[PDB]
Amino acid sequence: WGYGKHNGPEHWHKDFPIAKGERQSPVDIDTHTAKYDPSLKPLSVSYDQATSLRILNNGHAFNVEFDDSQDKAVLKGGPLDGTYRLIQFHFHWGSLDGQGSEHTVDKKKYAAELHLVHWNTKYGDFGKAVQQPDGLAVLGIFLKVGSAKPGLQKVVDVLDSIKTKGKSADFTNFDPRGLLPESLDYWTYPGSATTPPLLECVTWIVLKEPISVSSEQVLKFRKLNFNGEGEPEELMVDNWRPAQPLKNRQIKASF
Ligand SMILES: [Hg+2]
Ligand SMILES: [Hg+2]
Ligand SMILES: [Zn+2]
Repeated sequence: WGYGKHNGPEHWHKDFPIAKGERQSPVDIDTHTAKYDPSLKPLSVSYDQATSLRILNNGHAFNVEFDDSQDKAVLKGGPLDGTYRLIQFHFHWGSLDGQGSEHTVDKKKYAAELHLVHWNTKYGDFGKAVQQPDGLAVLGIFLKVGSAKPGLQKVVDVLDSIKTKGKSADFTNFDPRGLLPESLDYWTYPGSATTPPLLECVTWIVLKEPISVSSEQVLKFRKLNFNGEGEPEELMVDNWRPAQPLKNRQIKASF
């Protein structure tokens, strides 16, 4: 599986039949049909004690890993019940500025989309979390091309070090608070992981407010390889899944 013409999203069903499941993600967020739910509590993001460990190219994106052996970096509140721990974050991007995000708003596509992945602690480990309908919580933030994002530069600069598939680099003392928008207003719906095994375990939390990044920062993302070192070069671009049928589900808004 990949994002090419021969192994792209359109082929994934063959290997993972859940691909045409009931609660697949990403989806289009129709701002007029979303339901304002007054019963939604404000999100609670506690990342002051986060411990970053490393970054690695997994061949489909780059992951920034965190120490999730304790309640160091947690998400709670909003539509959630219990504490969810930060395990990693990654992005999806395009080949051009006009495409890149997974989720869309009124059919609008963003340059990229950041995913902060968290697992429900009542389940003890990530691996067991992905066996539950409420096992994960992903915070999705959109990136638009404008001003440079100070807080993202630490990541941009290291990309040179993890150019091909399978490379990793120590990546400590990275503060994820630098990537969050000013406002925490959001839409939420039940879905799935957006990459194989596409398991339907996620409560999606998509922030209304985008963060801006500069042209040069996104340009660096586009310099990554899908391929392993010493192999034909294939630029890591358009590593996004197209929107999936909502299928009855209701998207709720906290505003
Ligand atoms: Hg999953
Ligand atoms: Hg699940
Ligand atoms: Zn993702």
